Amino acid sequence: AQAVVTQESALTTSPGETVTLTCRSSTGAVISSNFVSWVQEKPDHLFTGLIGGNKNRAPGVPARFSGSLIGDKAVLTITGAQTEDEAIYFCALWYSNHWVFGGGTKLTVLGQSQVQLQQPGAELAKPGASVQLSCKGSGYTFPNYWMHWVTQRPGRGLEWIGRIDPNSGFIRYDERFKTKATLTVDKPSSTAYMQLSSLTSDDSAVYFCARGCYGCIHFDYWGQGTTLTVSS
Repeated sequence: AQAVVTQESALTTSPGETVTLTCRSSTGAVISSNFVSWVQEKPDHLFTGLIGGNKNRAPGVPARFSGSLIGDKAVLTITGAQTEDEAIYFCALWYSNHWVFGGGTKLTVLGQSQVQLQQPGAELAKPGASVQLSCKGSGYTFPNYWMHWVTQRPGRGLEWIGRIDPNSGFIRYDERFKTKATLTVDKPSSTAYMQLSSLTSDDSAVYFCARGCYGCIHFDYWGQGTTLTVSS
Protein backbone atom coordinates (compact mmCIF):
# COMPACT_ATOMS: atom_id res chain seq x y z
CA ALA A 1 0.00 0.00 0.00
CA GLN A 2 1.72 3.13 1.33
CA ALA A 3 4.53 0.83 2.45
CA VAL A 4 7.68 2.38 3.96
CA VAL A 5 10.88 0.44 4.71
CA THR A 6 13.08 1.75 7.53
CA GLN A 7 16.71 0.92 8.35
CA GLU A 8 19.27 2.10 10.88
CA SER A 9 20.51 5.54 9.89
CA ALA A 10 24.14 4.78 10.72
CA LEU A 11 26.36 2.20 12.37
CA THR A 12 30.01 2.26 13.47
CA THR A 13 32.17 -0.84 13.67
CA SER A 14 35.77 -2.04 13.55
CA PRO A 15 37.50 -5.14 12.15
CA GLY A 16 36.42 -8.36 13.80
CA GLU A 17 33.22 -6.94 15.29
CA THR A 18 29.79 -8.35 14.46
CA VAL A 19 27.45 -5.89 12.72
CA THR A 20 23.66 -6.33 12.75
CA LEU A 21 21.69 -4.37 10.17
CA THR A 22 17.91 -4.49 10.29
CA CYS A 23 15.09 -3.71 7.91
CA ARG A 24 11.52 -3.14 9.06
CA SER A 25 8.18 -2.62 7.35
CA SER A 26 5.56 0.05 8.03
CA THR A 27 2.97 -2.74 7.81
CA GLY A 28 4.45 -3.95 11.11
CA ALA A 29 6.16 -7.14 9.87
CA VAL A 30 8.54 -8.39 7.19
CA ILE A 31 7.41 -11.77 5.86
CA SER A 32 8.92 -14.26 3.45
CA SER A 33 6.77 -13.09 0.51
CA ASN A 34 8.70 -9.81 0.67
CA PHE A 35 11.60 -11.71 -1.02
CA VAL A 36 14.15 -9.48 0.71
CA SER A 37 17.37 -8.43 -1.02
CA TRP A 38 20.33 -6.64 0.58
CA VAL A 39 22.58 -4.53 -1.67
CA GLN A 40 25.77 -2.60 -0.99
CA GLU A 41 26.67 0.82 -2.39
CA LYS A 42 30.27 2.01 -2.59
CA PRO A 43 31.49 5.41 -3.83
CA ASP A 44 30.82 6.32 -7.47
CA HIS A 45 27.36 4.70 -6.97
CA LEU A 46 28.86 1.23 -7.26
CA PHE A 47 26.17 -1.31 -6.34
CA THR A 48 26.64 -4.94 -5.35
CA GLY A 49 23.93 -7.40 -4.34
CA LEU A 50 24.71 -9.45 -1.22
CA ILE A 51 21.58 -11.35 -0.16
CA GLY A 52 18.41 -12.31 -2.01
CA GLY A 53 15.29 -14.31 -1.33
CA ASN A 54 15.38 -13.22 2.35
CA LYS A 55 18.36 -15.38 3.23
CA ASN A 56 20.43 -16.57 0.23
CA ARG A 57 23.99 -15.31 -0.17
CA ALA A 58 24.87 -14.30 -3.72
CA PRO A 59 27.74 -16.21 -5.39
CA GLY A 60 31.08 -14.50 -4.85
CA VAL A 61 29.85 -12.68 -1.72
CA PRO A 62 32.25 -13.20 1.23
CA ALA A 63 31.18 -15.74 3.87
CA ARG A 64 31.01 -13.12 6.63
CA PHE A 65 27.70 -11.84 5.16
CA SER A 66 24.50 -13.64 6.14
CA GLY A 67 20.83 -12.70 6.05
CA SER A 68 17.57 -13.97 7.51
CA LEU A 69 14.18 -12.89 8.83
CA ILE A 70 14.19 -12.55 12.62
CA GLY A 71 11.23 -11.36 14.66
CA ASP A 72 9.26 -8.87 12.59
CA LYS A 73 12.32 -7.78 10.58
CA ALA A 74 14.87 -8.71 7.93
CA VAL A 75 18.45 -8.91 9.22
CA LEU A 76 21.85 -8.67 7.54
CA THR A 77 24.73 -9.78 9.76
CA ILE A 78 28.43 -9.24 9.08
CA THR A 79 30.29 -11.64 11.42
CA GLY A 80 33.79 -10.22 11.45
CA ALA A 81 33.65 -6.80 9.78
CA GLN A 82 36.44 -5.73 7.43
CA THR A 83 37.49 -2.24 6.43
CA GLU A 84 36.31 -2.85 2.85
CA ASP A 85 32.78 -3.27 4.25
CA GLU A 86 32.50 0.49 4.82
CA ALA A 87 29.54 1.31 2.56
CA ILE A 88 25.81 2.08 2.41
CA TYR A 89 23.57 -0.96 2.80
CA PHE A 90 20.02 -0.96 1.33
CA CYS A 91 17.28 -3.51 1.80
CA ALA A 92 14.60 -4.03 -0.85
CA LEU A 93 11.16 -5.58 -0.18
CA TRP A 94 8.52 -6.87 -2.61
CA TYR A 95 5.03 -5.51 -1.82
CA SER A 96 2.43 -7.30 -3.99
CA ASN A 97 3.26 -5.47 -7.24
CA HIS A 98 6.40 -3.38 -6.71
CA TRP A 99 9.75 -3.19 -4.91
CA VAL A 100 10.39 -0.68 -2.13
CA PHE A 101 13.89 0.18 -0.91
CA GLY A 102 14.82 1.18 2.61
CA GLY A 103 16.53 4.48 3.27
CA GLY A 104 19.96 2.86 3.54
CA THR A 105 22.35 2.37 6.48
CA LYS A 106 25.73 4.08 6.41
CA LEU A 107 28.29 1.69 7.93
CA THR A 108 31.64 3.18 9.02
CA VAL A 109 34.54 0.79 9.73
CA LEU A 110 37.27 2.33 11.86
CA GLY A 111 40.82 1.42 10.90
CA GLN A 112 40.62 2.64 7.27
CA SER A 113 33.27 -10.82 -12.38
CA GLN A 114 32.03 -12.80 -15.37
CA VAL A 115 28.68 -10.99 -15.29
CA GLN A 116 28.66 -7.42 -16.59
CA LEU A 117 25.77 -5.00 -17.14
CA GLN A 118 27.06 -2.26 -19.42
CA GLN A 119 25.49 1.23 -19.29
CA PRO A 120 26.79 4.55 -20.64
CA GLY A 121 28.24 6.75 -17.94
CA ALA A 122 26.21 9.83 -18.82
CA GLU A 123 23.44 11.13 -21.02
CA LEU A 124 22.25 14.67 -21.71
CA ALA A 125 18.73 15.62 -22.77
CA LYS A 126 16.67 18.81 -22.99
CA PRO A 127 13.47 19.39 -20.98
CA GLY A 128 10.24 18.36 -22.65
CA ALA A 129 12.06 15.75 -24.74
CA SER A 130 12.52 11.99 -24.32
CA VAL A 131 15.68 9.92 -23.89
CA GLN A 132 16.53 6.25 -24.44
CA LEU A 133 18.79 4.53 -21.90
CA SER A 134 20.48 1.22 -22.70
CA CYS A 135 21.91 -1.66 -20.67
CA LYS A 136 23.80 -4.51 -22.35
CA GLY A 137 24.15 -7.80 -20.47
CA SER A 138 27.10 -10.11 -21.03
CA GLY A 139 28.65 -13.09 -19.29
CA TYR A 140 25.25 -14.70 -18.70
CA THR A 141 22.22 -15.92 -20.67
CA PHE A 142 20.32 -12.64 -21.16
CA PRO A 143 16.82 -14.02 -21.98
CA ASN A 144 16.81 -16.17 -18.83
CA TYR A 145 16.80 -13.16 -16.48
CA TRP A 146 14.57 -10.18 -15.86
CA MET A 147 16.01 -6.69 -16.14
CA HIS A 148 15.04 -4.37 -13.31
CA TRP A 149 15.49 -0.61 -13.56
CA VAL A 150 16.12 1.58 -10.50
CA THR A 151 16.82 5.27 -10.02
CA GLN A 152 18.78 7.19 -7.37
CA ARG A 153 18.48 10.94 -7.16
CA PRO A 154 21.10 13.22 -5.53
CA GLY A 155 21.54 12.61 -1.81
CA ARG A 156 18.23 10.78 -1.72
CA GLY A 157 16.94 7.24 -1.98
CA LEU A 158 16.49 4.39 -4.41
CA GLU A 159 13.26 3.95 -6.34
CA TRP A 160 12.28 0.91 -8.41
CA ILE A 161 10.99 1.77 -11.89
CA GLY A 162 9.98 -1.62 -13.28
CA ARG A 163 11.16 -4.89 -14.75
CA ILE A 164 10.90 -6.74 -18.04
CA ASP A 165 11.05 -10.47 -18.78
CA PRO A 166 12.77 -10.91 -22.18
CA ASN A 167 11.31 -14.38 -22.70
CA SER A 168 7.61 -13.72 -22.10
CA GLY A 169 7.75 -9.98 -22.76
CA PHE A 170 5.87 -9.41 -19.49
CA ILE A 171 6.53 -5.95 -17.99
CA ARG A 172 5.71 -4.77 -14.48
CA TYR A 173 5.86 -1.00 -13.87
CA ASP A 174 5.86 0.83 -10.57
CA GLU A 175 2.81 3.11 -10.35
CA ARG A 176 5.31 5.93 -9.76
CA PHE A 177 6.83 5.57 -13.24
CA LYS A 178 4.12 4.04 -15.40
CA THR A 179 3.67 7.18 -17.54
CA LYS A 180 7.36 8.17 -17.37
CA ALA A 181 9.13 4.94 -18.41
CA THR A 182 8.84 2.40 -21.23
CA LEU A 183 10.83 -0.86 -21.13
CA THR A 184 11.90 -2.92 -24.16
CA VAL A 185 14.57 -5.55 -24.92
CA ASP A 186 16.56 -6.78 -27.92
CA LYS A 187 17.54 -10.39 -27.22
CA PRO A 188 20.07 -10.74 -30.11
CA SER A 189 22.12 -7.76 -28.91
CA SER A 190 21.52 -8.70 -25.25
CA THR A 191 20.36 -5.13 -24.58
CA ALA A 192 17.55 -3.75 -22.43
CA TYR A 193 16.19 -0.26 -23.10
CA MET A 194 14.39 2.37 -21.01
CA GLN A 195 12.65 5.32 -22.64
CA LEU A 196 12.02 8.27 -20.34
CA SER A 197 9.44 10.81 -21.53
CA SER A 198 8.35 14.42 -20.81
CA LEU A 199 11.68 15.19 -19.20
CA THR A 200 12.13 17.86 -16.53
CA SER A 201 15.10 18.59 -14.35
CA ASP A 202 13.53 16.54 -11.54
CA ASP A 203 14.36 13.59 -13.84
CA SER A 204 18.07 14.41 -13.51
CA ALA A 205 19.34 11.37 -11.62
CA VAL A 206 21.34 8.16 -11.94
CA TYR A 207 19.51 5.29 -13.64
CA PHE A 208 20.63 1.69 -13.03
CA CYS A 209 19.81 -1.65 -14.59
CA ALA A 210 20.01 -4.72 -12.36
CA ARG A 211 19.35 -8.41 -12.85
CA GLY A 212 16.58 -10.53 -11.41
CA CYS A 213 14.19 -13.41 -12.08
CA TYR A 214 11.45 -15.48 -10.46
CA GLY A 215 12.90 -16.98 -7.30
CA CYS A 216 16.42 -15.56 -7.85
CA ILE A 217 18.60 -13.18 -5.88
CA HIS A 218 17.04 -9.96 -7.13
CA PHE A 219 19.49 -7.11 -7.78
CA ASP A 220 22.53 -9.40 -7.54
CA TYR A 221 24.37 -7.58 -10.39
CA TRP A 222 24.03 -3.89 -11.34
CA GLY A 223 25.10 -1.63 -14.16
CA GLN A 224 27.37 1.29 -13.29
CA GLY A 225 24.38 3.66 -13.60
CA THR A 226 23.78 6.30 -16.27
CA THR A 227 23.88 9.86 -14.94
CA LEU A 228 21.12 11.68 -16.80
CA THR A 229 21.26 15.48 -16.90
CA VAL A 230 18.14 17.34 -18.07
CA SER A 231 19.06 20.93 -18.94
CA SER A 232 18.14 23.44 -21.65
